[PDB]
Amino acid sequence: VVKLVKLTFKSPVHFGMKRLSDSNHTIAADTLFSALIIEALQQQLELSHLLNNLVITDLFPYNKTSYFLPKPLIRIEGYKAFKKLTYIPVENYSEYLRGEIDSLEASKIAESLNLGKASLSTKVSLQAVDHNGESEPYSVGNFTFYPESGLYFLAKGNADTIGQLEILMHALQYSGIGGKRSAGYGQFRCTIEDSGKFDSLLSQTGNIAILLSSAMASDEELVDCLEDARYLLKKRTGFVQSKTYADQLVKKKDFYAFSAGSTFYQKFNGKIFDVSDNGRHSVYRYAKAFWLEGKI
RNA sequence: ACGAGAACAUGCGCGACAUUCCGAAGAACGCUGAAGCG
Repeated sequence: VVKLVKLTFKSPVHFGMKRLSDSNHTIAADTLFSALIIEALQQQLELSHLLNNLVITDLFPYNKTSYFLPKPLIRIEGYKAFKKLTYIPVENYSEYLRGEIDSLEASKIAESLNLGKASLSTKVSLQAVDHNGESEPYSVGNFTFYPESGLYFLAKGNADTIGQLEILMHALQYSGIGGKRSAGYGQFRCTIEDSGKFDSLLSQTGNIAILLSSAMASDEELVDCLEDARYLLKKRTGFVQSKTYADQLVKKKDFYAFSAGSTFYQKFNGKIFDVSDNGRHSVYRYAKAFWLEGKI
């Protein structure tokens, strides 16, 4: 049951990737899945159903005109335009797979992206000033979406799983996503509806397969899938965000996952991984795979 | 169990000091209290 979820962000969002200064326009599926898990914990909702039966897609840009998917990692027989071309409208993406997209149209598609503007807020901490100290400045990354634009993701699951996702997203609207939430950022409104277009892209048969979410297979699946693939291996690191985990905040175990949009000739099922070390509760990372079939 | 959790772009700071709306300039030029004589 593929459901399109569209997030329109009222206030700017941080969506940090490596620091507080930098801001990402989107987030990977692991971040959204962690937010869903946190929300289910707050709402006293079971985690097993969400962990097992739910496979979600990375968040991707969309405008009033087009919904943008990640550029597939396929061989190109100029190249700077394709490097600049990160997202392709779904109708254009099938043409890109067919290889009809030239460099000029690639640059035109890349400039067509009007997701929003990335800024940097400069803030201070005045806590030391009271205790005979000096204030200290810092910076928070931000990304403000244009009024028509927003982010979206596709989620597949059982009917009960979809309803639980609806409730969790209704709560996440006010909980927020990204960094420096509960400090002025990350507030969004969500709308979940079935999308015929996405279902048409979902149902497809091709020689090649492309990830829609950041994922990594188990070793047994890795042996078969790794061969004949073009992928980007991205590191997923972070600090645990919980009160129950430890007395003081502890970093998560470093993970490495195939970036969304990577092309595998052999598909692999995803696995929910545990990046906890010596903690009171296991810290979950989402590495399940959302697949699109294409022909090159 | 969102490169995350706290974290005020903030504190002290007078739009202020020096300045004459003055300088030059005749209310004066011409002008019969007078004409006819009933």
